[PDB]
Amino acid sequence: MCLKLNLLDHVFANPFMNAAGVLCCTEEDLRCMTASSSGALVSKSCTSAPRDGNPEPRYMAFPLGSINSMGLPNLGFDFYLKYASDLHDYSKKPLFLSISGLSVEENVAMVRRLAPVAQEKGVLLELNLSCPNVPGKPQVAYDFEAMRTYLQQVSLAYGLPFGVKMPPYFDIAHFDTAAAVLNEFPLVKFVTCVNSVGNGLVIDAESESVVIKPKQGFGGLGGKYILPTALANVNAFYRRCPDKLVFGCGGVYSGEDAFLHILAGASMVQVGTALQEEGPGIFTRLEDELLEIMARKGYRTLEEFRGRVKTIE
Amino acid sequence: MCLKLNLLDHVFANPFMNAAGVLCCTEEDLRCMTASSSGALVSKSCTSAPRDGNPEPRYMAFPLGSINSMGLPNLGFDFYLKYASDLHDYSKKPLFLSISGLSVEENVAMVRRLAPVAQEKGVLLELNLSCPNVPGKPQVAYDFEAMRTYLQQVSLAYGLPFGVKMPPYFDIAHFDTAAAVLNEFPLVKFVTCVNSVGNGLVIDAESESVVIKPKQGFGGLGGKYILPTALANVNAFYRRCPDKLVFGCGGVYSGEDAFLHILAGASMVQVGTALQEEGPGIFTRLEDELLEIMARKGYRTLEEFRGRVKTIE
Ligand SMILES: Cc1cc2nc3c(=O)[nH]c(=O)nc-3n(C[C@H](O)[C@H](O)[C@H](O)COP(=O)(O)O)c2cc1C
Ligand SMILES: Cc1cc2nc3c(=O)[nH]c(=O)nc-3n(C[C@H](O)[C@H](O)[C@H](O)COP(=O)(O)O)c2cc1C
Repeated sequence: MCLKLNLLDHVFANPFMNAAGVLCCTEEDLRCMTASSSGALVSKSCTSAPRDGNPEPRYMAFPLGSINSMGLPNLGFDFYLKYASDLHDYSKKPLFLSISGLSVEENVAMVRRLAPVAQEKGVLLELNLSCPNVPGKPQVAYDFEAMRTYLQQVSLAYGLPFGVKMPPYFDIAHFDTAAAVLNEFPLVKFVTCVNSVGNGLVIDAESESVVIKPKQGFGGLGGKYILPTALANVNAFYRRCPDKLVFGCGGVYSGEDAFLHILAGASMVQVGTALQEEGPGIFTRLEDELLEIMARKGYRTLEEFRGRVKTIE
Repeated sequence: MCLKLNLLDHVFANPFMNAAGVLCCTEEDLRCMTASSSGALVSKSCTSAPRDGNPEPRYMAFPLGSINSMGLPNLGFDFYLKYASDLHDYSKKPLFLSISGLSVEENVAMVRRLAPVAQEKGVLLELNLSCPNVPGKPQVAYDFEAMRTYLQQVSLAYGLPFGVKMPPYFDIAHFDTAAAVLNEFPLVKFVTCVNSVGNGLVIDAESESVVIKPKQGFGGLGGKYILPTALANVNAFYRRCPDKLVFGCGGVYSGEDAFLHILAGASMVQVGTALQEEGPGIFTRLEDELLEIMARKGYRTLEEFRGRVKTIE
């Protein structure tokens, strides 16, 4: 029995990694994720220039999950490119690099510089089309024409395999249209479902006030709140994109939650809110818990149950 | 201190009612809701002809809430019209009648016949533009041109005040567009936020199966999962429709949860999943709990805190 897997021409000790934005902004953060038991890591979504992000308080956690409006705080593309080119030890585990430009032009500028480093070192691109927290900037992938434009321009300028981070959808027609767009692009090798559930609102009953400062209290939701939403999106894209991989993200706290994502179709499994709250020790616990479920059910490898969720009748 | 209030030229003993679809399908259900301590009731969303609905199992409850794909099972418009015209005791509490046609023509047919009974009896229309469960029929109010057409045709055919049941949105640009559409129609006097969070997926770890039969297990979410999403939508429409009323629906289990909805802008407060699980006894508990919170805080009336949620400077 083992958790080993091979995909995208890389070898992984296990399917677990951080979700983009959690424990991955500074060199210190990245070294910490590398020293953990995780199978891989991804860097903070970056822009051409460094950003301070939105005013504090901008993150708050609760029993059922988290709300945030960070505002894309990051050290700038030059820093994350240098980490991938000169600093990361690829003998420990694979590295993904996330980008989130504020226009199609900004993304194209970054991928032109990323390409030679990807060719030499094997760093893997995750393109973020789902940030719900920059004021005046609605989620790119909720506009299918803008989506098609970003993907055409990036494919042409990069010319190498990449993946896409998607927002959650709630409508069968939207699942149908979005997956069809993705299937037009052979360079898109993986689809990560999902980013935060956008523009929720948490209110404190005692103080009668919202709990985060930006955007009048409105922010993206993660954790226990979003698990059935995340599983729905993972399965919807697994069914509709049979020639691509799907990565699961949303509501993972336990080996059982990871088992459900994998049954739905997930290859890698990403951990956000639960990692932010518990710290990187979570990865040894998730491995132990998934192996014990597999033992009890008589499963020896991940391929024996990936995508095998059963429907009724 | 009492919770009585006046809205839409009617008097209500308190702000509580059932959510459409819960405890309101049969004559028995409607009599039971009328005998409860609720301030009002709403009937099951209806169609021109009787419907059996989707195959069973089609509803399942869990610690954090519920999933359903009912498929609009109902006794037919003729039955609910007769209940409103001949059977309901208007001396006990006001009645709302919900309609959910599968086309614009079907809704228009129903409202032409509802109009004389609304004139004579004072029954109030709730028009459902957000059912997420009928195969091949996407949520009407996620298509803004369809939404506008429904409201134009219904306004002309009915000619009397009414309200609209809305789906949840997750995008600031969508809040902006949807509220602008609503503000084109003076006859729309109330907006109910929200219907279920559409097309989630619950999976049982032991059996490795989805838990409902229709639509390969995909169904609408209610309960603890959806409270921050519901509060966001109530506040967004309260801010953008200052000349209309907003009714809150989603994630209400306690007087505290009702207090948060009212602070966000709610006039009436609807109860779905919690009512389905606990039964009509819930209404005496919600009233007692809300009055206690008001006394502790020194609030004599609902008007003193409605819409008064504080933001961070
Ligand atoms: C503090 C915070 C920062 C985040 N930053 C990013 C980001 O930089 N890029 C991105 O694609 N997602 C970002 N996310 C979204 C997460 O990657 C993830 O999609 C989401 O939190 C849902 O997973 P969860 O339920 O495990 O939290 C962030 C989330 C939080 C909590
Ligand atoms: C059993 C079931 C049936 C429902 N039927 C309807 C319906 O006929 N019309 C409608 O507008 N909403 C219907 N709903 C949605 C609810 O009115 C409500 O919007 C949703 O359940 C969220 O509120 P909650 O968190 O209190 O459950 C139904 C929900 C459930 C649980």
